[PDB]
Amino acid sequence: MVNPTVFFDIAVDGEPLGRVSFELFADKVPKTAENFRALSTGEKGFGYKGSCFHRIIPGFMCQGGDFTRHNGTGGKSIYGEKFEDENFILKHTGPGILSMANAGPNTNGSQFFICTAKTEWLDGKHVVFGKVKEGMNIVEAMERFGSRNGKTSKKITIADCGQLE
Ligand SMILES: Cc1cccnc1N
Ligand SMILES: Cc1cccnc1N
Repeated sequence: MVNPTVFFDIAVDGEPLGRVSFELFADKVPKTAENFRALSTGEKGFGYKGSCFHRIIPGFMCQGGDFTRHNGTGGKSIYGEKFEDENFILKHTGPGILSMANAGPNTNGSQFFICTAKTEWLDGKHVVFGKVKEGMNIVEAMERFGSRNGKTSKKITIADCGQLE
């Protein structure tokens, strides 16, 4: 009934940086929320722990969740390789929005992005399913290791992750 909360403990070239928590909008996009939740606990036998934010563009977004290819070409959902666009009820309203990366209609896997600006042109194209709850300062710290083309100057990893409460 209460939207679940997940955390990522972030590291920068293996050094602890801090924790980012997310609210997942299970109330609005249950299927998409449950995928991310489960990938964050690792309870299906695979998931985000030890993966990296392979593409970070300051003033746009931090993208991750490619635990099979490590570069934006991989990843898989708890439902199969890909799953449908659940709905587009929620919009890309500003920094902190958590949304699904994809490669076309109905191609959600595990890759996601955290917005660091309003990205309204993505509305109706990417499924928004959560928001940063605590540690937007850590996201901003992460964002500083990105670049215009998205290549990071240090390796930004999810050293640990899971579900809070
Ligand atoms: C999007 C999707 C869902 C289930 C099976 N195949 C697919 N491509
Ligand atoms: C396979 C893939 C590539 C880029 C974004 N999402 C995906 N599921």
